[PDB]
Amino acid sequence: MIRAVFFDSLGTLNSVEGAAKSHLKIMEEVLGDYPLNPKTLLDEYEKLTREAFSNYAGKPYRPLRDILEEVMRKLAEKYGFKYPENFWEISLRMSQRYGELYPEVVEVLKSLKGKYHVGMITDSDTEQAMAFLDALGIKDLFDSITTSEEAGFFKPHPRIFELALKKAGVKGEEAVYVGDNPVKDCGGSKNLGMTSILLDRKGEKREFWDKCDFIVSDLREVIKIVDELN
Ligand SMILES: *CC(=O)c1ccccc1
Repeated sequence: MIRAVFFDSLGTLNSVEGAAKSHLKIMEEVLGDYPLNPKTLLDEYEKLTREAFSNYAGKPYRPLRDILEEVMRKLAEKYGFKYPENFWEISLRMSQRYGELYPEVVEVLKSLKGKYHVGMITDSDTEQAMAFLDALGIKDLFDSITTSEEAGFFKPHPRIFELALKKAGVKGEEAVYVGDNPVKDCGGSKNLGMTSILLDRKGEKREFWDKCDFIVSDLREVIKIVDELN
C-alpha cells in the first residue's frame, strides 16, 4: 500500500526553463558592464557545475554554497572580472523572482496531500531548498523536506532516501519517488524498494525508460499510478 509520494526539485516541481532564465540574469548582474558575453559565462558555469556534481554524486555532503562559490571564483579569475562576494545572495534573489512551477504542480500536490504523505527529496542545502519553496508558495504543501545536508550524503546515496522514509514512517515499498534523473532518482530510490516514476516532460530520456518502474510526462499521471497500485 502506497502511503507516501516523494518529489525531486529541479525539473520536477520548478522548471528548468525558469532556472535557465534566472541563471542568465545571475551571470548578467555578476558581470554588469564587463565585456564578457553573459551567455558564454553561463555555458562555462554549467559545464563546471556539471563536472562538480558528478564528482560528488553519492559521496559525503559538502555545502553547495562552497562548491558553487568555488566554480565562480575560478570563472572570475579566468575571465578577469571581480568575484561577487554576494554571489549566493544574487543567486537566491534571482532564483526566487524568475523561478516558476510547472503548470500542474499545485494541483497535483493538493490532490495528494491529505491522502498520502507528500515529501521532497533534493540535492541542495536546506536553507536554499526552504527559501525556494517559500518563494514559490508551496512550502506548506509538503509533510517532509529532506536534503542531502540533513542526510550527510548526495544522491544516489541511500541515506537521503532512508531519511525521507523515516520522516514519513513508512517502508520503501509503501513510497513513490518522482524525478527526472534516471540514475540519481530511479537507481537511488530502487535500492530501498521504492516505486520509481521517471518524469520525462520532453521525451528526451527514452534510453532510460526500461529501468524505472513508470514513466510520465506530466505530474497529473502520478495520482493515476498511485491509484492503479492501491
Ligand atoms: C543556479 C541557481 O539557480 C542557484 C544557485 C545557488 C543558489 C540558488 C540558486
